[PDB]
Amino acid sequence: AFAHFVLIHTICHGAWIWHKLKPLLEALGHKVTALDLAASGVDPRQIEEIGSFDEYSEPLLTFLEALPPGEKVILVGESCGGLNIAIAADKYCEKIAAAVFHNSVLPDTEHCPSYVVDKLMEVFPDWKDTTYFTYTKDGKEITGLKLGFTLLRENLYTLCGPEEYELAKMLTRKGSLFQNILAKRPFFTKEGYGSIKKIYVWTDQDEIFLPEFQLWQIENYKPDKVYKVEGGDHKLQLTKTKEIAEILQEVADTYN
Repeated sequence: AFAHFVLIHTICHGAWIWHKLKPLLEALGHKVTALDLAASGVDPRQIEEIGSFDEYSEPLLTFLEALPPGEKVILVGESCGGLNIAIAADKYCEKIAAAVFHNSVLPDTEHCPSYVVDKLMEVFPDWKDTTYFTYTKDGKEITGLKLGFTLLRENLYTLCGPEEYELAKMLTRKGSLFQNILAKRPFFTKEGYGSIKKIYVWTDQDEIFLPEFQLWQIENYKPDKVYKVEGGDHKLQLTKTKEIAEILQEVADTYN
């Protein structure tokens, strides 16, 4: 079967991390949309204009709103992208055939929206040469960050080529986890987000979303299906592009 995949990047990244996976999925016959979220990739906004993870998710929400009745997509979110999936699923669950988490955070419905992020910051507290700043938006102080080049090299793009790591130094932009905003956000709902099919893809070789964090998430909120990719790194759509496309073909064949 063929599906319409909507690939969702993580904070500080853009559609560009999917540049190897998107042609591979199209060569299997799939339709693929790779979005730039707010203030991400070549989106015109700067991060200081964005006051929450929900505002950050506007390109994804606008995309789903534009789908005609009856058209369903499979959302694919990497790293912090699981939070965009959860926000989207609480507004457009009828339009989501399934959600695939790719070395991704997996929010739940029983604890606050920041819960899994608070746990990630406990398991991985040192983001090395990453710099931080603050800005004010809608009466709240938001902590912005710019991913450090050594963190990018060693923990996110560990086994990626020098030309792939070069794209990350050139294209990663200022972003935010909006952690304190997620902590006061209304919980994700059981009827929206809780109802969607959730496929969790990961590798135990991920150097930032470590096995203790990812196995903790799998135990916290049981996925419908789990795929473990052997080897690779945190950016599996770059180091294991073929294996991710094979898993996504199986999801397209299982969930519609």
